[PDB]
Amino acid sequence: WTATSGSCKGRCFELQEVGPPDCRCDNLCKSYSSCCHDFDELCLKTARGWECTKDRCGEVRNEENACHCSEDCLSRGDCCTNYQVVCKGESHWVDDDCEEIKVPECPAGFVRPPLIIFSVDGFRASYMKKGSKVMPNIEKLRSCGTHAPYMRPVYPTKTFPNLYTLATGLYPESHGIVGNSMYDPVFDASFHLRGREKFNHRWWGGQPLWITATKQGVRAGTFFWSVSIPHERRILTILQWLSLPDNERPSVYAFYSEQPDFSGHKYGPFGPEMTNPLREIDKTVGQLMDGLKQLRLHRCVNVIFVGDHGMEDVTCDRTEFLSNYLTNVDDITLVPGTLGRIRAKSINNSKYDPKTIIAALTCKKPDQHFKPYMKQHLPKRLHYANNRRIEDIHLLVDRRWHVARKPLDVYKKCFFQGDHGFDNKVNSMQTVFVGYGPTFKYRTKVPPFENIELYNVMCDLLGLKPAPNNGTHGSLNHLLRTNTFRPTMPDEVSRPNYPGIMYLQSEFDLGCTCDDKVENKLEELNKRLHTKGSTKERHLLYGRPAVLYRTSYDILYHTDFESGYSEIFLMPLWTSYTISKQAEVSSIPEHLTNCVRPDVRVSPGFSQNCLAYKNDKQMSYGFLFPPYLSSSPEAKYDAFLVTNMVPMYPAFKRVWAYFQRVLVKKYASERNGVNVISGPIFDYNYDGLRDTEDEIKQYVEGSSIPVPTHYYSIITSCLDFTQPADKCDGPLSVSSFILPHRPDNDESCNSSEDESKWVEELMKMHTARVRDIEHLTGLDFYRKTSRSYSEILTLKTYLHTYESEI
Ligand SMILES: *[C@@H]1O[C@H](CO)[C@@H](O[C@@H]2O[C@H](CO)[C@@H](O[C@@H]3O[C@H](CO[C@H]4O[C@H](CO)[C@@H](O)[C@H](O[C@H]5O[C@H](CO)[C@@H](O)[C@H](O)[C@@H]5O[C@H]5O[C@H](CO)[C@@H](O)[C@H](O)[C@@H]5O)[C@@H]4O)[C@@H](O)[C@H](O[C@H]4O[C@H](CO)[C@@H](O)[C@H](O)[C@@H]4O[C@H]4O[C@H](CO)[C@@H](O)[C@H](O)[C@@H]4O)[C@@H]3O)[C@H](O)[C@H]2NC(C)=O)[C@H](O)[C@H]1NC(C)=O
Ligand SMILES: [Ca+2]
Ligand SMILES: [Cl-]
Ligand SMILES: [K+]
Ligand code: NA
Ligand code: NA
Ligand code: NA
Ligand SMILES: [Zn+2]
Repeated sequence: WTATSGSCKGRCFELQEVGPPDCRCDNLCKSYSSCCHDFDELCLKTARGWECTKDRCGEVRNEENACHCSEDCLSRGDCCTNYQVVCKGESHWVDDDCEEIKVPECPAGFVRPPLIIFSVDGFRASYMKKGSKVMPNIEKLRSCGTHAPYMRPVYPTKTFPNLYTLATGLYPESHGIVGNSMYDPVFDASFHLRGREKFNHRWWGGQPLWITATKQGVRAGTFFWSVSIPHERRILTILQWLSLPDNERPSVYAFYSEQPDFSGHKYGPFGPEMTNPLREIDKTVGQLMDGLKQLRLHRCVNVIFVGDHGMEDVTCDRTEFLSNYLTNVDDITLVPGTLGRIRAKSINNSKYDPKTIIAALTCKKPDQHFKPYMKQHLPKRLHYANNRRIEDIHLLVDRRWHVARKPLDVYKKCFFQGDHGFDNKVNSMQTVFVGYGPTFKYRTKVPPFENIELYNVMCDLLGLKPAPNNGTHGSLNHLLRTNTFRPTMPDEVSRPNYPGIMYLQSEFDLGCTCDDKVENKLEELNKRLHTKGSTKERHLLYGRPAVLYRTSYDILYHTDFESGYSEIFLMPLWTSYTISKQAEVSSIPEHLTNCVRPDVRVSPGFSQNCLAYKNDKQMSYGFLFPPYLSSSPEAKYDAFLVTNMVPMYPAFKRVWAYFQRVLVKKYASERNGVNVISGPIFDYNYDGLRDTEDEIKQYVEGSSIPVPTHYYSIITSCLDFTQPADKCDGPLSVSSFILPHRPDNDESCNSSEDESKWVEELMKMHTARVRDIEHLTGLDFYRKTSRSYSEILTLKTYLHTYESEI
C-alpha cells in the first residue's frame, strides 16, 4: 500500500528514499506506482520548454517554468543549460577549442572531482566514426579526452547483465544477472524485464559502485531513471544536485539513455532512421557540458561516456526453430532469441535427458546457425557457467540470427530489424568508451579493453577501495593522468625443488618402453649442463611462473624446454619453450613412435605409468613440449620423458598434434620467433578457478593420473616483429587459448575433414586472456621482464579476438 496523499513540495528527486506508506518523490517512484499526487506538477514541469530565448533574458522568476532565465537562476542552480549563451554572450562548450586539463579546477568546497557516468544503451563502437558528423559534442569528448576504438561488453551482450557488470566489475555468473530473463530454481522465482520481481534485491549480487561509494563516505546520486522522465529533465536534476551544499552534494552521478538501442531494434544498427537518435544524444551531451560550464565545473568533473553493448542486423526470417530438430519440443522450456538456454518444462518428467537433446541439436543441418553446448563446454573466455540461474544446456547463436522453440512464438507474441546478446567477441556487439576530465589523459588513444575493468577505475576516480571483482586493478592505469593504482606482484607461495639424478632406470616398473639404448666427454659435459639449466635463458624468457598456492613441484631443465613438474598431479603445471623463426620441424622417428622414458630425476612414485594408458581404452597421451620441434636428434629423447607426458583423448590428439606440428612453426614464421608456455587445466566445477586435488572427477583408469578438462598455451613474441622473440627490447605481443579437452570433436561440424580445415577455427573460438589462464592454474606469468608492471597487467588482460578491423 501507498497512501499517495503526502506532498513532493521541496522533495523533487530526493536522494534518500522514503519507506511506505509515505509517498515517494525519488526518480524511481513512477516505476513502483508510488509517487505523491503532485509529483508531475512539481517535479516534471515542462512549461516553456528547455531553452532560453532572447526575450526570456532577465525575466522575473516564474516557478512554473521547466528551467529559468532570470538573473537569480545561477545561484538557484536551475537555469536552462543554454542560459549564459543566449543571455550572457557565452559560447557553447562544443565551440571552444579544447585545452589540456592538467589539474581539477573546481569551486571552493569540492573535496574531489565529481564523476558523471553518461551511459548509452545499444551504442555500437562504429557509431563514433560513422556518426561523427552529427555528434559534435561526443566527438569533442572523444578527441580531447582518452578514448578506446572500442570496449568489449560481457556475455550475454544484453542490457542488464552489462549495466550491472559496469557497476560491479563482476562477470554476470558472479553478479547473478545472467540475462534479461531468468529462473532461479532455489527461489523458485522468475526475473523478467516487465514487472516487479526484478527490483527484489536477491537478484543483484556483488557490490555496485553506488553502494561502494556510500559505505566509504562518498555520496552518490541515484543511478536509475524512470523511462518517462525526459532526458532534459535528467540533466537538469544532475545539474541541480551539483549546486547542493558541500555536505549534501553527491560526488558520483549517472545518466542513462534508452537510445540509440530503442530505435536500433526497430531499424537495425545503420537504418536511415538512426541519424536522428544519434543527433538527439549528442544534443543531450551538449546540454550537460553547457550546464557544467555555467557552473564552472567543465574542467572539474570527470565524464565517462560508455555504452552497454552494440547492435546487429537481425530479422524474423533469420530464425532457427527447435521444432525442426526435436520431436519432444513440448517437454522443454527455451529462453529464446540471440542466445538459447534450455531446461525441462517439468521437473517431474523422468524421461527428460539433456544428452539426447544435445545430440538432436548437433550439426543437423548444412549451415546450422546455432551450436549447442553443455554450459561447462562453452569457451572459457565467456565465463558463463558458475550460476544456478544459467541452464545446463546453452545455444550459442550465430550473429544476425535468432533461435526460437516453434514458429508460433515468432508470429504470435516483421517487427524488429536489430538485436544484441551474441558472443561478446562479435564486432557488432562492441561498444564505446571515452573518459574526459582532469584525471583522464589528454588526446590519448588506448587499446580496446573489457568493461569488467571499469569498476576499479571508477573507484580510483573517487578515491574508493573497490570490492573484490573480476577486473585486474592496474591494467587500465594507462588511461589516467593521476590516481593510478600501483599493485605489487603476488608473492610466490611454493618454492620449487631442483632435483638431480636420483633414480636408476630399473627402479621404474611403469610398463613403458623405448628403443633408446644406443650410445664421449665432448657431448657428455654438454648434456649435463643442459640438465642443469644452461639453455634456460632461451626457453624461459620472462622468468619462471610463480605458484600462488601450496603444493609440491620440481623444476626440470632440458636442452629445448623447461618445466614446473607437479608431484601432486603427476604432470607439468607448465612447460616453457622458445621456437625461433629459423627452427625446423622434424618427424618422430619410426623406432621412437611409442617411446616413453622414465625420468631419473623424479621418483617412480611421482610418475605416470604406461600401463594405465594401455588399460584405459578411452584415454591416450600426448606431450607438452612436442617431439616435432626438438633441436637435434639427441635432444629429441628428452621430449619422450614420462615427465613431459599428459592424458589426451584420441579425438583431442588430432587438435593438439596439428597445433604442435603445424601452427607453432607457423606463428614462429609470422611473428619472428615465439615463446610458448603450455599446460593442463582442471576446472571440474566450472568456476573459472584452479581445482584442488579433491575436485577431480576423472582419472586415467586404475591410476591416480588426473584428467585435465582443458589444455592452455600462451604464445609470446616481440610487438616490434623486426626483433626476434628471444631478443626483444620493448613491449610484448601475446595470444593464448584454453582448449577444451573433449573425447569427441562434436563441437566442430567439419571434423571429418583434414585438421587444416577445422582446427584453427576451434582454437580461435577458445582464444583466452593470460589472466583467464592465471585464475585457472593459480600461476602468475611474466614475473621477470623489463616492462612496467601495469603494462604487463594490460598484456595479461589482452584478448586476441580474430575479428576483422572495426
Ligand atoms: C570474479 O570475482 C568474484 C569476487 O571476487 C569471485 O567470486 C568470489 O569467489 C570466491 C570463491 O569461489 C567466493 O568465496 C566464497 O564465499 C562464500 C560466502 O559468500 C557470501 O558472501 C559474499 C561476501 O559478501 C557474497 O559476495 C556472496 O555472494 C554470492 O552468493 C549470493 C547468494 O547465492 C549471490 O547473491 C551473489 O551473486 C554471489 O554469488 C556468486 O558466488 C557464489 C559463491 O559464493 C556462487 O555459488 C554463485 O553461483 C555466484 O557465482 C555470498 O553471499 C563462502 O561461504 C565460501 O567458503 C566456502 O568454500 C571455501 C573454499 O575455500 C571453504 O574454505 C569454506 O569453509 C566454505 O566451505 C563451506 O561451504 C561450502 C559450500 O556451501 C561447502 O561445500 C563446504 O563443505 C563448507 O561447509 C567462499 O569463501 C566469493 O563469495 C565470490 N564472490 C562473488 C561476489 O561472487 C570470482 O571467483 C571471480 N571469478 C574469476 C573467474 O576469477
Ligand atoms: Ca574449479
Ligand atoms: Cl536473456
Ligand atoms: K589407451
Ligand atoms: Na614404448
Ligand atoms: Na629403453
Ligand atoms: Na565433428
Ligand atoms: Zn536492446
